Amino acid sequence: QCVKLNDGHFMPVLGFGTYAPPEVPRSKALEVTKLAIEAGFRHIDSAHLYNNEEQVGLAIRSKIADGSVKREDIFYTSKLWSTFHRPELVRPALENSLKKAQLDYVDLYLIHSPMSLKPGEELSPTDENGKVIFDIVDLCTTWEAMEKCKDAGLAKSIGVSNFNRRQLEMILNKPGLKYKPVCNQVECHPYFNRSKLLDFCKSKDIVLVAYSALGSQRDKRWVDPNSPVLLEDPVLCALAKKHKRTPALIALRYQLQRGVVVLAKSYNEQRIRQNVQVFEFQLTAEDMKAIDGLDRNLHYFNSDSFASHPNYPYSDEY
Ligand SMILES: NC(=O)c1ccc[n+]([C@@H]2O[C@H](COP(=O)([O-])OP(=O)(O)OC[C@H]3O[C@@H](n4cnc5c(N)ncnc54)[C@H](OP(=O)(O)O)[C@@H]3O)[C@@H](O)[C@H]2O)c1
Ligand SMILES: C[C@]12CC/C(=N/O)C=C1CC[C@@H]1[C@@H]2CC[C@@]2(C)[C@H]1CC[C@@]2(O)Cc1ccccn1
Ligand code: NA
Ligand code: NA
Ligand code: NA
Ligand code: NA
Ligand code: NA
Repeated sequence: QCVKLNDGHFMPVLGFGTYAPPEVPRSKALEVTKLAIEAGFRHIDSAHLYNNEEQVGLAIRSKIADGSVKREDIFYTSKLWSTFHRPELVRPALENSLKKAQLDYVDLYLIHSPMSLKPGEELSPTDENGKVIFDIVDLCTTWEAMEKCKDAGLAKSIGVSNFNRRQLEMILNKPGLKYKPVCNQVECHPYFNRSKLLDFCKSKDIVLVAYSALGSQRDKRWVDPNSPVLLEDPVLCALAKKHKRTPALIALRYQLQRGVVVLAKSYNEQRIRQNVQVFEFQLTAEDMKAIDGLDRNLHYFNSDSFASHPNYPYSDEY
């Protein structure tokens, strides 16, 4: 179950989310990425920022060498981190990810975020008060360096993440554009369903890829503990009982039926195997309408640090 991207490549519509907080041992990413592949995940979502490409790569190499899958059956995503937006930094950043993952190419390379940061050793470069230092980079120059990565065969497809409509339009209207972004990977779940941005992406043949589709890991440093807990939503819970599924499976199936490509992070063997059950059942039109009604424009991730960035994607909300 794949979608045709606007460059003619194919993306599986269910993806495995590999981010775990830093407190989780790096060994787990190797263990659960192999379990995800065993359960039937073929789209694997990673990034420089996640500090796991060595382990995710090794799980992929392992399941190819064990005869479970071939390289072409796996759809591997990496992401260019915000310290590597300056165009001369882009290709060495991809080559560094390919070296860590020990893959020859990624299926998909994203601009992780439009919010450029100062280059350096540090992935979060901070001043004396822990205030992050921003960089002013025309992301069209970043996009041209991504396009060269595709021409070099190092990335099959290129796309973006955390972009709003205005920032997508900046790439779509770039003079001499060669490659449209195949996708925009954004926060998307029933409390933030991104219906308008979804329609916009559909009209431009850009796939919306949902992250935090199960309501995020609710890490204290990023997510207000007072925020409503998606998987305890009474409507999701009532729909789970109706279908004899789980709230997680309702939330994933919602995304599939609205033409969204959905990620699902789990480090738990039972839940990893449960999540592939999304292909096994259907929501009614009335079920879809009830989930649509849960929308509240709630982004789980907040940063007053990034709120002030010129490229803050939520920047003109109020
Ligand atoms: N582009 C970006 O800026 C960005 C940002 C954030 C994330 N991402 C990507 O998107 C992925 C997923 O988003 P996320 O990390 O926020 O997590 P998520 O997919 O919203 O999942 C949140 C939590 O749901 C639990 N869960 C999973 N399956 C379940 C099931 N069947 N029943 C009950 N609970 C279940 C997991 O806990 P257990 O592990 O205990 O099962 C997980 O911690 C990330 O891993 C990452 O790859 C991208
Ligand atoms: C650390 C983090 C939260 C936990 C997690 N769970 O899977 C995964 C990640 C990795 C990506 C991070 C994210 C936090 C927010 C980051 C840093 C983002 C990238 C770019 C972004 O600035 C996007 C943004 C969004 C909302 C408000 C302000 N900024
Ligand atoms: Na991410
Ligand atoms: Na515009
Ligand atoms: Na929050
Ligand atoms: Na906002
Ligand atoms: Na404002």
